[PDB]
Amino acid sequence: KPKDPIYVWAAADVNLPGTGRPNKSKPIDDLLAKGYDKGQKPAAEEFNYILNMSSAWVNWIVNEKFPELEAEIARLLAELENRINQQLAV
Amino acid sequence: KPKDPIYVWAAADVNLPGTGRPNKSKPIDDLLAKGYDKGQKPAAEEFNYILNMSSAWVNWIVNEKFPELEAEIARLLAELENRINQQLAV
Amino acid sequence: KPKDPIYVWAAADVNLPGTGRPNKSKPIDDLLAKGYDKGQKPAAEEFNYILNMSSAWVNWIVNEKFPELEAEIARLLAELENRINQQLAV
Repeated sequence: KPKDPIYVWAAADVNLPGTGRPNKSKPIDDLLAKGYDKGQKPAAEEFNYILNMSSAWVNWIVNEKFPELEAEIARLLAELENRINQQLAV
Repeated sequence: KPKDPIYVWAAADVNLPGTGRPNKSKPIDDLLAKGYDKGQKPAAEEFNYILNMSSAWVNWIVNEKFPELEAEIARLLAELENRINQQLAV
Repeated sequence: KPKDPIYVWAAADVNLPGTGRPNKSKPIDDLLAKGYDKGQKPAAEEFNYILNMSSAWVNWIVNEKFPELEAEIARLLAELENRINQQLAV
């Protein structure tokens, strides 16, 4: 419904001149459980990684899982109807 | 399961008092491809837009897609049963 | 499919080490409808809360809601097939 195609944040993986490191790095699990506090300022890698997570997975849900699922349910119904059709034919 | 309803971030589409410009804007594609670096700094518009997109798509998945998919699933089976039972009665 | 095994951000619910307040808090709807404006100072509370909401709602859908729907589809199809099989056997 929303009028903008889902854009995956930091889709590409590359080195940044500022850091020299990959654009995305996994936050340490301590931070994942805890989060930030006043005074902390995020590192770019963790920010990019989190946004890429939350965008790529929504993209997957919308464009891969569902288009698969409607097709699968339709095919299931069609095959059940077909089987009952051979059963009736006799 | 999550315990609270899913609110949208920056739901409204209005000119901010501080800026006088729309509260949301698409980040430039180049920035999406790589994300922020050490020196680069976030703008308010992009920051709001990312979260708004995430929350809106989460709404569209949860409160819209599954209910209508379930309704379609029920309807398909009902129509198939009706079609079969017509012939069976015949 | 995404390679990331999604994780819940700020999954732990405890007061901040440097501040007695909780690590998460729902932003006032006033801000939710508008979004951060120029010169505002984001607080870790709201960022953590929104990330928690997004991550939890993503993983719930990914890991629970889809298997449930698939199981329901399978059971419905099996039972529907069985009904007509029995009736045609009669």
